[PDB]
Amino acid sequence: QGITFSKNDVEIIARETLYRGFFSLDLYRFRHRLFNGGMSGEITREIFERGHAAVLLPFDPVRDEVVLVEQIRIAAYDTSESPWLLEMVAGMIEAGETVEDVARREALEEAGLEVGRTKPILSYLASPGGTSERLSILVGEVDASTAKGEDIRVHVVSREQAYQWVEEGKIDNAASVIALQWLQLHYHNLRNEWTK
Amino acid sequence: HHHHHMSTFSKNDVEIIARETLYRGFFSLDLYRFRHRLFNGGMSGEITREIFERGHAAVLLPFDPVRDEVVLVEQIRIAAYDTSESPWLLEMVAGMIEAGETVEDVARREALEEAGLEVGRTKPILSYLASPGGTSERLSILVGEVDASTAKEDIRVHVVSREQAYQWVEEGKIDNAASVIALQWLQLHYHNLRNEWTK
Repeated sequence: QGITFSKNDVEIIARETLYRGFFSLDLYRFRHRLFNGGMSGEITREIFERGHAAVLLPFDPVRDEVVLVEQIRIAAYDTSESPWLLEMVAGMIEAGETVEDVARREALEEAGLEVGRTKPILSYLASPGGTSERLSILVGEVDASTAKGEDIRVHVVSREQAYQWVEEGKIDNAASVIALQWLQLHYHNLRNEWTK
Repeated sequence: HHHHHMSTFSKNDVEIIARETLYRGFFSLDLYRFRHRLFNGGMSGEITREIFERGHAAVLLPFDPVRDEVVLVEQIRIAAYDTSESPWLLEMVAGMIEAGETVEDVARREALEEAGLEVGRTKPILSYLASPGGTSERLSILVGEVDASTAKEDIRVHVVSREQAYQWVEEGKIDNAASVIALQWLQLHYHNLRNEWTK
């Protein structure tokens, strides 16, 4: 048995833009139903609004390799030894675009990769206590030997080593962790489905 | 070309020029202004990024290894509203870390306050950056040994089999990063973890 309430059980009174620049910081003001019946008082939350993203895990099922992109993410600085991260191909979704369209485009522009078949992995909320951001991950069939290079470096690594880097903390951004854990759970069936 | 790993930079390669306050309230928004070294040599032009600063978090996956059960907590996360069927989410126990606190002390406190759980042994799962393009937030996940029989801000406690919780990840019913990461880890490690904590 899962969630109890739906959108009909929340009242969003107003949304105040506290800051607008490249992105926005909004104040949500809302009331919601309580598990023991009744309505909450008025609540406020400061939510970072940056739109939503498409993520592609480029996987070569023949070679059992993945393609990773390395670039600086300055927000990693305070809690990481280096702010250069190994990540999945990703891009923000603009109005009217699909996840698959963005995923395929960025794989070509960021890593020089033609993608064959795709499959959905998962769609997740990055940090629902402070941002609306949702990221939708696909796995994409690639020939990793064709991988080819904001300032990005393209890496080709075995699935085994990439997953080991998740275990060791060398890969530690949510999208990459989720994608590579999924691959560790599904690569046997995937390699069969895509080499059959 | 690409770098095949069968064939780098440090903080010294970053010039943080300024961190400019854009907003200070419950949380803070800062403008990072910086230059960084380029893979082909030299320094970038000036780059600016709007970064949401909300501190860092401890996350606990409460796992009953005798029963093969996990404890979830349900509560509203209004930020989920615009892209979700419901803003009420099934999540891991979690809380923000204050200065001088350990990850594990926050995890234990929240488990006890949030779901009435005493925690026994613990193991780190992993520590991840939620969304490094827009926030500094790091969350450190532990798995904690619990008696799922003792499980009892408006929060509801669910106790489900591990297999059910993982199936809900597959289905999209659990779809917040902390819980997806923790439950995929558990699906990869449960056989050895159960053997270790029932030895």
